[PDB]
Formats: sequence, structure tokens, C-alpha cells
Amino acid sequence: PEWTYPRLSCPGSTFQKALLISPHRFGETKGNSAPLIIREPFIACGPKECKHFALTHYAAQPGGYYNGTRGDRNKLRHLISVKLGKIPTVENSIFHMAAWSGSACHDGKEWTYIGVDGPENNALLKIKYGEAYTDTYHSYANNILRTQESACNCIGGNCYLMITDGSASGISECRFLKIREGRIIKEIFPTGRVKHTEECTCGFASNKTIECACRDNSYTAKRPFVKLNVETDTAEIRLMCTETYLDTPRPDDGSITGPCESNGDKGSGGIKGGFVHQRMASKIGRWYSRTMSKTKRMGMGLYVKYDGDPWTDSDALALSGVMVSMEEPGWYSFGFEIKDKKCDVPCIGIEMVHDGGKETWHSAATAIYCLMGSGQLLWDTVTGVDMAL
Amino acid sequence: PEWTYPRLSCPGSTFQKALLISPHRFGETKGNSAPLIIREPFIACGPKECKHFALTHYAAQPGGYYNGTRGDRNKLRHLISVKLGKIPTVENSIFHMAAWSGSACHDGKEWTYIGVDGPENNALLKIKYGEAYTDTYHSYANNILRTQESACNCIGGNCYLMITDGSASGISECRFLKIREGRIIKEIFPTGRVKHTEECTCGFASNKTIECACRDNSYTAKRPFVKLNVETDTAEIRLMCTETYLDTPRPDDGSITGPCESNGDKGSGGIKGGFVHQRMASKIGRWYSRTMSKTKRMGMGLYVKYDGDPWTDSDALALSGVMVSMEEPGWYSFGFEIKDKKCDVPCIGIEMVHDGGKETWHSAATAIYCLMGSGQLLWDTVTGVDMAL
Amino acid sequence: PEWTYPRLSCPGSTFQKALLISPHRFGETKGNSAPLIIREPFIACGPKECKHFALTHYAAQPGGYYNGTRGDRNKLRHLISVKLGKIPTVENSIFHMAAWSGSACHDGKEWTYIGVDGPENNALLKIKYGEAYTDTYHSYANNILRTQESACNCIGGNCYLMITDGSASGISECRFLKIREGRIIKEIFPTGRVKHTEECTCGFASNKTIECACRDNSYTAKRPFVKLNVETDTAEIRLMCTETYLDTPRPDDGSITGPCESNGDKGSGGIKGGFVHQRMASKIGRWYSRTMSKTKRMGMGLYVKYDGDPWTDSDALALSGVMVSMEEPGWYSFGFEIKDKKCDVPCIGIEMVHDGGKETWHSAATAIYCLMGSGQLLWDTVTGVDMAL
Amino acid sequence: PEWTYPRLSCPGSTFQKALLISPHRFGETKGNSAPLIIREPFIACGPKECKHFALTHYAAQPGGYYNGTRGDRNKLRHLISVKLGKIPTVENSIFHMAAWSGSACHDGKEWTYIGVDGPENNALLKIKYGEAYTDTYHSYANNILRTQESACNCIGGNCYLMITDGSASGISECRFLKIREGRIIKEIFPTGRVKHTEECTCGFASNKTIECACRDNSYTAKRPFVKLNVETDTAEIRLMCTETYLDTPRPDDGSITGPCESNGDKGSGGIKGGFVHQRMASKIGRWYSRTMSKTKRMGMGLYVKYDGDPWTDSDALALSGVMVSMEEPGWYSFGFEIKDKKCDVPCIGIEMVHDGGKETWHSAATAIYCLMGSGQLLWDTVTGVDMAL
Ligand SMILES: *[C@@H]1O[C@H](CO)[C@@H](O)[C@H](O)[C@H]1NC(C)=O
Ligand SMILES: *[C@@H]1O[C@H](CO)[C@@H](O)[C@H](O)[C@H]1NC(C)=O
Ligand SMILES: *[C@@H]1O[C@H](CO)[C@@H](O)[C@H](O)[C@H]1NC(C)=O
Ligand SMILES: *[C@@H]1O[C@H](CO)[C@@H](O)[C@H](O)[C@H]1NC(C)=O
Ligand SMILES: [Ca+2]
Ligand SMILES: [Ca+2]
Ligand SMILES: [Ca+2]
Ligand SMILES: [Ca+2]
Ligand SMILES: [Y+3]
Ligand SMILES: [Y+3]
Ligand SMILES: [Y+3]
Ligand SMILES: [Y+3]
Ligand SMILES: [Y+3]
Repeated sequence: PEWTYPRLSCPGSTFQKALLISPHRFGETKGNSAPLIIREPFIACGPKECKHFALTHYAAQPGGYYNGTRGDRNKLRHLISVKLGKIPTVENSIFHMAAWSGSACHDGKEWTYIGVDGPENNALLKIKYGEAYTDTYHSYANNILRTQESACNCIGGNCYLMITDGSASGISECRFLKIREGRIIKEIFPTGRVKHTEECTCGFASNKTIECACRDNSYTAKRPFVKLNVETDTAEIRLMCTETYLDTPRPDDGSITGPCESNGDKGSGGIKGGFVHQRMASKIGRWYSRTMSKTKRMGMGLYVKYDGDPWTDSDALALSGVMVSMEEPGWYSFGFEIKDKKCDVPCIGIEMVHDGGKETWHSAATAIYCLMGSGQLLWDTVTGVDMAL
Repeated sequence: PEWTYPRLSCPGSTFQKALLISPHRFGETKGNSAPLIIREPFIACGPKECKHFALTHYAAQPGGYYNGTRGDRNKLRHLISVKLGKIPTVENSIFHMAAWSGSACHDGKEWTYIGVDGPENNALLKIKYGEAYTDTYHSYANNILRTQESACNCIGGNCYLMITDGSASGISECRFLKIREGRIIKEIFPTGRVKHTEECTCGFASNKTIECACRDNSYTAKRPFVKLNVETDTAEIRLMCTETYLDTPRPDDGSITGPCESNGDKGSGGIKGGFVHQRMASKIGRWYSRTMSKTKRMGMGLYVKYDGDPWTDSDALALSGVMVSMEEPGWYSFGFEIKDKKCDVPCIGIEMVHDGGKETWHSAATAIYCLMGSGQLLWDTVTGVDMAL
Repeated sequence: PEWTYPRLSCPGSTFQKALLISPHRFGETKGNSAPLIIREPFIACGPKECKHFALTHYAAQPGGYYNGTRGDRNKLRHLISVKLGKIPTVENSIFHMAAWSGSACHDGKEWTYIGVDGPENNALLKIKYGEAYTDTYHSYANNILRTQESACNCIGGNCYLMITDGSASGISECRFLKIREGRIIKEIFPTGRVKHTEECTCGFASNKTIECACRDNSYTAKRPFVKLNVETDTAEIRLMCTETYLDTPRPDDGSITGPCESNGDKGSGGIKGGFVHQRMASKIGRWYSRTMSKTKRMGMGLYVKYDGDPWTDSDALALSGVMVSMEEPGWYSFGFEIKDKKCDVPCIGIEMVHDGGKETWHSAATAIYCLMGSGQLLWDTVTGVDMAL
Repeated sequence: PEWTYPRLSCPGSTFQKALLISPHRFGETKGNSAPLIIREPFIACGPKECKHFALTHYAAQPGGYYNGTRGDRNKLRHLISVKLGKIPTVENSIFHMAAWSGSACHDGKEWTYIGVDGPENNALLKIKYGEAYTDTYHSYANNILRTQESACNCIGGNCYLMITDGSASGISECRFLKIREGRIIKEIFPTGRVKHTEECTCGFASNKTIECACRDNSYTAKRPFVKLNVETDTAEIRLMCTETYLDTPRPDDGSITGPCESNGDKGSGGIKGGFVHQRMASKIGRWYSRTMSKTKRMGMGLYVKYDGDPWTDSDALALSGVMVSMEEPGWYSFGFEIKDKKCDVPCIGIEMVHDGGKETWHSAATAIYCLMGSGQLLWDTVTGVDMAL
């Protein structure tokens, strides 16, 4: 086996409903299954397999450990995975390491697993390469050291990963780690609009550039947009200029007055958002997703723009389709690529959280849309889960 | 690994009971298992493995999602599989894709998975090659685009698949797709009697010809019989002439007056029926199954004719044995071949549906009969399932 | 991979308790497991793996299908397996074929699976090679065609298998099938004392000879002893002369008066008995097992003799150790060999049946003893199962 | 594949929390899982996999077999394993052999499994190489022959194992076994302070030397410290001189007056302790763990000293971090090494026993800490298990 590189995307001009992983369709009291209580799912693929990752509360449904599953950080939280297609139950899952913030990616040769745990003021990112724990990175702003919640990205053996640290309501200057065979070989300090960046969804724009659509939880409903040149190891961040603001909450499309760099209103709070590249010979496609509600984590719409510069383009993103109706939960979303024999398949995954408050269990299904064929997006996704059962 | 081709069948002059997959033997309230609620099972084999496929309602027994399991189409329906031999439970199964109509086949190098989902009036057939979503095909008659419910058929890398679209009670003109490494490279418009063809059970008559025994749900109890030439990529459909009408419902054997092409009576309604080839040096054997009841989906009998032309032969099919008695349910049936070291084993599988109406769960077992040795077919298959438990 | 052959046995002079497979330790109502209800377990090893085989009633514990589990023949009975070491549950097991009498063996390249089902008066032996059903053999005495209930024996690709047919209370003249790559290539008609022979436990004495210790269910408590020359394909049978009669029921040791060939008393009824070879350079060891009780299926003792001729030697077998106490069930026993890097390890497995009558479930654990090291057999095996739970 | 050897340890100056295996998070009555009841867990790694071993009472939670799970020795006890990461349930686990004292290790080519069973006064150690039972060793002091409860240690094909035998309250003179491909090829009689040594946690100090930190259950709270030279096959035992006494129970640090060899007080009783090597070019790190309580099996601290001689060094061990708080159970602890591509990762595993006395179930979680990165140990480990559920 050799190092993997991003290839030209497979043919197609539209996404379609691919797969639903809804493990709590089997968590009824009347049932005999043990789906794990999880959140922050993401997917990462290598040359033969895709892995469905999530962070678990180390508790199952049905079970006696529902209390505390709405929180994110605790000493029980672990990064888990199944082969994509398998239901993430107790027995099907594999536990990688203790983590309440994760990431993972395959470099052509081996899996890299990323897991942050530790106290709020001094958290720790841990790196696992296959079975071995290989490196760590330390909290630098002493306020919840955090990572992508989606796949990291490997090229020629070098895997790039966004980390962040800082107040959820204030400054969180992200950084990028260059990781090779489980070990950090460079720290990359981005320049530009670095005020607040977290939960970057990153992918390859080419063999030269990794691009991320990120979350600003404090200041803007515009997504910070990272451009990382992997040849010079330099990163730059500016807000997406598009009137189609991708964060939730958000104000009305186009209502933020001023040039591209204006913040301005409804900026506090946020959501991780899906983003994936369609690489063609002389054209680049950028696919994004955002909730159907402006304020709530309800529904999910898929958007697209071809070519241009996301930093300077005020033009609206074209609405491609409704992946999750307004009646269904649409929480975190993420991008990932499936590796076909000769080309790469861009896909958007959606976390669809089962939320009934703190007095009951709190977990998530995963819906997957992929680029396939031509036409328009045809069907939405439902979890089918009644939380009373 | 290289492309696969049909071969001479293994020696044998009779089918025998091979294996029952009855997952609901373990779905009691008093038990601790989670057999999936499924229907439309089928089996497809490659050079080392046979996968048992089905369409699931994403629901288990015991469980609290029985309502809507008598229906076929919904947003939750998925194409699943296990290694043949394994019980298709929640954990054992793998979820390939959302689909309420399915098919799959191995081409010698990789699995092609087929799955139709979407709305009634604009459904979508989706193709997966291994892990990658690779192609789609669109609804052409806008009335439930549908596919085989059994294995597609690959030769030298080219996999042929029957798709149909149109009214269940009127016109459904089927088409064939030629699929290579997950992408459609040719549409094949059949000629002849094309009024209504669905749920074709296809198989290789030789390296030149694919033949299918299909379902007319509207006009006839004779099965439409496809002959696809894979070298010229041309298909032709005519009704089976035999007096031994294979559909359910059906009138008495030989009661349809007129020449081969006559419809005539008890044609509305239908059932997918099993069909497999026994290829010998200078002789062909065609094996078929039909319900033991003329009107109801009860029982399953195995029939055989050697040589001749199914389009013009009015001779009765030889009754070979009773695979499922009149007291046991006999729903869909399908053909498949197991790959032995140097030769191919023809098999008929039978969906035995557990039907207690819409007020309880609705699922199936799968009975398997294969060509083996000489003599006569000796034993029938029962599910052993009590639906009150 | 190449054909396998019997090798010199691994060093050792005593058997010891190796492993207990007791699945119903997890079948409590208070539990969350699904151990399968089985009987007639046996084990067969290839160059890398040992598979634990049994015949299941297609039912679990806890479950609602206990009625009929004391019977042996029914339309639900299947041959199952797990990797030795795994608990045979619903999900862990693989179902090979319908069978109420079984056998299996590895030839160096692939598994041969053997399964008899069908009606009493016309039963059918079915052969599976890997995934393909390959051959059948027909009932020749029309009264429960039957087979070993233990591993068959392969050499140079030729697998030898005992089959029998005939009354349980009168004549059952056994035959041997030579099977190659799933297909029968010779029938071997044994000569000699052929009155009644069933459930042969067979093993290699050398590269030239297969020897079996069998059950006479009608006439004698002496075990018929087969000697099959695999080079000339000839088989001979005579009763074991030893005063240590191995069948249950049986009279007192040495109480049968007359020369080697005398029957005489308590001959009706019987049990399958364990038998395995310890092959040394200039010496052979024969290991056998028999119940501790003379009349009941309670207890299991291990016995040994070196060299000599089992047909003419009246000398008592040396008692080696008590594998199962009088207080524990001791039902069927069998021989098998584990494949070490350069040598073979002889082992005796014991079926320990949980018998509460017909009004409850009826299944079995498996105890394994193997040759290992020097000294004397040290510890007995209990199932630890309380049938009320 | 070729024989494995200890290598330079991976870069790192601190241990961090790596992974919790807490199978009883799933054993609620309201739950649908079957975690095995186990104790004495330990981990051993080969070049591609780590296996998490334990000794089971052949019982699950929930279950009806809780009575007797506080004891150690019985006829049901077995050595089991899962891939490290997987929850050790009835279905996930594999049963290696009957054993109420265990060990295991990988030699670069195959797994060696060690398991002691038998009666108190004549126990038997059993060796399994892959699937084959290969050798045994006999009781020499006739009072509970016993082994490591942690991984044995292989170099160039030779695997070294500590065995002991004798009163738990008096003399237990340990021996070492040199095991090659599952067969004992040398007995090694240690010299020196040999009064009482058991449950050695062993590791490679270098390619020349294996060092062990052991338990004296009778005379001292100092750990007997073995140094085995693998080239000459000689062993020597002396008590650890450090004032930081590692056993539990124990008096205050440095309260044992006298030279290094002095016993003196609170010596009766004890606990197996963790111990692993950090091998660097011209420096050795020795990592140890002891309970946080002096008297009770509560908490677990990690300690470290670099260089020097454990036999003569009276200096306090540096407190590195608190892996398990005083409020959480801290029972047996053990050392193991994970194999990275070019170096070895030292790790400490901690058995966290759920103890509610003999009137309920008795089992354990496993906490893992590994060397990763720089700084200081950051977070403790809780089981999260409520034993009423
Ligand atoms: C990226 O680089 C590799 C070789 O370095 C090449 O094979 C591949 O086609 C390139 N990817 C794109 C998108 O051009
Ligand atoms: C089909 O063709 C392949 C080569 O093209 C050949 O090996 C095979 O035997 C042929 N099949 C039949 C049924 O003759
Ligand atoms: C049996 O035959 C093969 C060669 O045919 C040989 O390698 C093996 O050692 C022989 N077995 C015995 C028991 O001598
Ligand atoms: C131990 O020995 C082997 C070769 O004998 C060598 O490859 C390895 O690096 C040595 N280990 C250490 C720790 O020096
Ligand atoms: Ca925001
Ligand atoms: Ca019809
Ligand atoms: Ca008898
Ligand atoms: Ca002590
Ligand atoms: Y959060
Ligand atoms: Y339908
Ligand atoms: Y019987
Ligand atoms: Y103990
Ligand atoms: Y399971």
C-alpha cells in the first residue's frame, strides 16, 4: 500500500439519498438490542472501507445511564466506530480511546484516530495510529481544546487537522496540526480573520489546497472559510461572503449589510456544517448544507456553487434539495469522500439528534447523501424513531 | 481476480432441500434476539461467497415498529445483506442503501448493489459498486420505477438488470440496463410482447443469452419470458406458452384457449416466480416454481422442462416436487447459482412470508432448494414460526 | 494450500481438561443471551481453525420452541458451526444445511459438510463443499439413513465417511463413502461382522488405515471396530474383544463369556463413544471414553491401550481418568485432532446433555480433553447449568 | 513473519488516560447486553493487535449465576479474550481454555496462552500455542500452583513466564519457565530473596534482561523485584528498596527501618501491581502503580523513576499522577506494551473491580494509561457503573 491523494471526483451533477444509520429504531424497551448513545457522528473512508465514527456516552438504549447524555464532556466519553453500514451497538462497535471531541482519517496505509479529553482548562488531544497511541497536543488557550468532529485529511502521508481552543462566547483562534504516521511534525498558525473558528469541516480542493467551512459560535452567522496550502503549509481564514449564510442561528439571507467581512447580527451560537468538494478537470464544485430553520436545529438543505472565490462571492448559493424536512431534526453535518476504483465520491452526512431534553436519553441517527448521477435531489430522510418507546 | 462467466452446471438431475433461513424462530418476546423485519429476500453468489439479501423496514422482532411493515414503500426501507448461512439480525446485517426495490450481483471482481427509492411518481434506481455510490437511473413512466427483487447477471464485467415502471394494473414496459463497474453504459429496449413485465427472474442460458421468467400483474397468468442477447444487446419478450401457468392467481392448467400469445383470464394480480437454468453440454434444463394454490400465496412446487422453446412449447411442465406444502406460505421465489470449483449449482429460493395482517409484524423466512445428485425431490420446508409468540 | 495427511502425534502421555463450551450458562430468563438448542456436537479441525459443529432444533434459550427438542428428526433440524472457542448463539453460529444427522471434515483446501435429512423411510445424505452443495446419497435400507455425528477423515483429498441405514433394534449394515471435493467417487462395502454398526467414531491409525469405534444399538455392548485400508479401499469390521466394554448400557467388565466374537447380554441400546489415535514412531496409542454409569448416560471415563489388536486383545483397557463425574451428564463422545505446526494433537470431546424430560428444553454443553504433557488426568468437568433458570 | 524483540520505546515523558473498557455499563436489568463476569484482566499485544484477556466465571450480567463469583477457583473458570477495544460479552469473547490463573503473549509469529486449573493441592498449568494445546507443568509445592495474571514475555521465540506455588500466608518460591512454540524447554530457578513471590508483572528492560515487580502476600509491603538474564537464563530476586512501597496493604512511606532487605511490618496480604519499562538509548524509565489507599483496594497512582538500581535505591518514587481517585476501586494493575511501527508504547492497565460482596455479582472494568506526549498526567478514570442496576 502507498500514500493516498485526492483524485478527480466521480461523474455526476446531483446528490441523492444514499443511506440512513438510525440505531435507535432498535432501542425499544420491547426490543432486544443495544444501540449506543452517541453524538457528533462523522464518516471517514480509506481505499477499501468507510468507518462510521461517533462520540459515545458509554451507555446504551434501553439502559440506566441516560442522565448526563445531553452534556458533551465527561470522563466516560469515548470515540467509537463501526464499518459504515453496521449498526453501532455495544457489540458491533470498537472503542478507540477516551474522547469528548474527535476526528479520524486514513492516509493510504493506516488509520489516524484523534481524541480530546481532560479538564476544561487544560484539555488534551491524543493521537492513535492504528493500535498505538503515538502523540499528544496541549491546550494553548486553556478553554476547551477542541477539534473538527469530522474527518481529517491526508495527502502523501501528511494528515492535516484543525484544532481550536478558547471561549465558546469569545475568542477561539484555531490552529492546524500536520500529522505523519501518528506524530505531529508541524504546527500551522492561520492568518487573517482568526477571531473565532471551530468545528471546521475540511476537504481537498486540489492536491495544493485544503478548504474548510467552519463555525463561529460568537460573532457571525457567516462561516469562517479556511484555505490551507499544503505545499507551503500556510493557512488563511476569511468569512464566506455568500448571502446564503450557513450557520444556525442566522438572520435572513443577504440581510447582513456591508462588504464581505461584515459580521454582523445573530452571530452568537452556531452549528457544525457540511462541506464537500466536487473536483472536475477545469471546474470545482463546492457543496454545503445548512438547517432548514433559521433559528432551530430542524431540517437540512443542500446547496451548491461552482468555481469563484467563497471569500469574495456575495452571490447566493443555489438550493439543490431538501435532505431533511423541517419536521425532522437536522443537527451537525459533515463532508466525506468515498473512494471508488479510479475516482472519489463526495458525500454529506447529517447528524439527526433524538432530543427529548435532559430527562431522557440523547443520541443521534446519521443520514448520508452522495453525488450520484444527474437530475435533482429526490427524497428527504426521516429517523423513524419514536422516543417514547 | 478476473471477470466471471456462466459455466456448465454441476452434475445432478433433481433438486433437494438445502437450507432454511428462518430468523423469526428467534423473535419471541420470551427470547433475546433481534431478527430484522424484511421481505423480498434474494440470494446472489460470487466466486467465494453467497450473500442473502432482503429489503428491511428498519425494524426488528420483538419491537415497537410493526405498524407499516405490510407496506412496501417508505422512507425507512433499506437493502440489507448477510453472508448466506447467517441469521439476518440487527447486528449481523449490513445496510447497503435506502431502497424499497432491490437487486445485486457479483461480476468476478466486485459487488454491484441496486436499490430503488423515492416518491411513487418519480422514483430513482441507485447503484453501488462495492462501497461507492456510482450511478442512478430515473423514472421514465412515473409510476413506481421498480426492479427484479433478485440477482442481476454479470458476464465479462457487464451486468444486466431488468427495470420496469408503470401501473400495477395497466401498462408497465420493462427496460434492461447494461451496468459495468457500477455505471450504466447501455439502455436495452426490449421488443415484442412488452405490455406488462415486472420482477423478472433472470439467469444465463449460455454465454450468449439471458432468459427471464417475469410477472404480468395485469393481463395474464402466463409469465412474460425475456430472451436477452448479451452479444448484440437485444431483448425480446413473449409469453410462456406452457399450459402450466406459473403466476398466482391463475386459472386451471391449459384452460387458456387460443395460440401461445393468448392472455386470457384471471390475469390481474401476480407473483414473482423462481426460475433457474441447468446448463449441460448439448441440453438445457429450465427449472421453475409456482405456488401450490392457484389463488393464494400458499405452497411452492418445483417444475422442470428440458430443451424446446418456452415461447412455443405448450406442453405441460413436469412436476418435480413439492418444496413448500399447501399449509405453509409460499410467496416470492427466485433463482440463483452457487459457484463450485469448476461448475455452477442452480438453486431456487423461496420467500415464506409470515402474514398475520396489518395489526402485527410482517416478515419472511427463506427456503433454499438446490440441484444435487440424482433421484426425486424428497422433503418440504416449514418455517416453524408461531406468530403469537 | 495442499492436501492434508495424518502426522505423528504431538508429544504427551496424558490427557487433561482443555476447554468447556457450556452455552446455556447464558440461557437464563434473567439473561440477555440466545444460546442455541443443539445435540450431537462434534469438532473438526483444519490447518488453521477448529469448528465446533452441532445439530440445532432452530430454537434458542430462553425461547418458545422447547416442545420437540428431545426428538432428533424434524424438518427444522440444521447442521450449525462456530469457531471452537465461540459460544454457539443465534448470531455467532452459521447454518450450513438442513440435517438431523451430520458430519464434517477439512481436506487441506476446503471444508466438506455432511447432513442427512428427509423422511424415515427414504432419508438423504447431502454433501456441501465450502459453499456449494455438490452431491447426495440415497437410503439403501429405508430406515433412517444415518452418519457419524463426528468428523469424517480426509487424506490426500479423499475424505472417508461412515453411513448406516437400518432398524435401531435390528440390522444396520453400515457402508463407507469415499468423497473427493464434495463428490462421492467410491462406495466401500465392509466385510466381516456387519450385523449392526452406527455412529462410528473414526480416525487415522496411520497413512494406510482408518479405524473406528462404533455403536451396536441392538446386539452387543462390545463396540464394533472398523479397520479401513485407504490404499486398497477395503473395510473390515469385528467387535472389540476388550473386557472393558465401551457402550452404554453394558454388563460388568469381562462378564461376557466366550471368545472375542461373542455378543452376548445387555446389547440393546447404546451410545456414541469417543475414540482417538495417538500416533508415535514405533507405537500406537488408542484412547477411548465411556460413561461412568453402566446403564445411564452419567459420567465419562477416559481409557487407553498401546499397540495390540482391538479385535483379539481381551485385556482390560487402562483407566486413565474421570473426565466427567457420575453426578454430571455424560452423553455422546467423539475423537478429533488439533493441527499443531508440525504434529497432531489427539482430543476427546464430550456431549454433556441438559436433560429435564420432554416438558422443557433439551440441549448440550461440550467438554474437551486433549493430550498434553505428562503425568495423570487431573480435573473433571461440570456444566454449571441449573435448568430451572 | 519473524520473531519479535523489545525495541526502544516511543518518544514520551508522561502517561495519559487512553481507554476505558467498562463492560458493566451495559449489564443493567433494563438493558439487552451480556457483559461477562470476569476478574484478573490483562492485555498483551503482538505486531498488529492487542488482546484484552480476563478470567471469567462463565456467567454474564444480568444473569442467575452470581453466587461464587467472589471466589477465584472453580471448575467453570476460563481464560477469555477480545480484541482490545471490543466489549467482552458472551458473543464477542472467545474461550481459550479452563483456567483460574492466566497469562498470554505473542512471539512475533503466534499467540501463547497460559492457563492454570485443577485442585488446590495439585493444580496444572496448561499451554496453548495458537489453537493447539501443546504442554503442561505440574504443581511443585502442592498449594495452588499460580501464574502472572499478566502478559508473558517473548524474545527471539523464547517466552518467559513466572509461575509460583505455595501458601498464600507462608512460603511461595516462584520459578520461571522458558517456553518456545508452546513447549517448555527450560526451568529457571531464581536465587536470592525467594521467600515469597507471586503475580509478577514482567517486562523487558533491554534485550538482555527481563524485570518483574511482584507480590509478597506474607512478609513485606516491598515488592520482590526479579531480574532475569535471558542470555544466560539466570534469575535473581531482591526486595525493592524504595521507601515508596507498592503493595497494598502497606505502612507509611519510609517507615520500614533498616537496610534495603528489611521486611518488616504490615506485610501479610497484598495486591498485584503495574510495572512497565520506558527504554531509551542511554536511559531507562521504570513506571509503577500502587493504590491510593494504604490499606484498601481504592484508587491508583502512577509513579516513576529513571535509572539506578531498584534493589539499592531507597529514594522515593516520583508521583506522576492519579489514574484512579480514592473514591474509585483500584484492584490489580499490570504493564503491557503496544507495538507502533518502529517503537514500543509502554502502558499500565488497571482492574477496577465492582465489589458489592458475595450476595451479588463480582466483576471488573479495565482502565488503560499509556505513555503519550509531554507534560503531566491530566485525568482520572471512573467506571460509571451503578451496581444496583
Ligand atoms: C494528485 O497527485 C497525485 C500524484 O502526486 C496524482 O496521481 C493525482 O491525479 C492528483 N490529483 C488530482 C486531483 O489531480
Ligand atoms: C463461457 O465463456 C468462457 C470464456 O469466454 C468459457 O470459459 C466458459 O466455459 C463458457 N461458458 C459456457 C457455458 O460454455
Ligand atoms: C503420511 O504421508 C505424508 C506423505 O504422503 C507424510 O508427509 C506424513 O509424515 C505421513 N504420516 C505418517 C503418520 O507417517
Ligand atoms: C534488540 O535486538 C534486536 C536484534 O537482535 C534489535 O533489532 C533491537 O533493536 C534490539 N532492541 C534494543 C532495545 O536495542
Ligand atoms: Ca454563529
Ligand atoms: Ca398475472
Ligand atoms: Ca449396545
Ligand atoms: Ca504484602
Ligand atoms: Y459541544
Ligand atoms: Y410490492
Ligand atoms: Y438419535
Ligand atoms: Y486470588
Ligand atoms: Y449480539
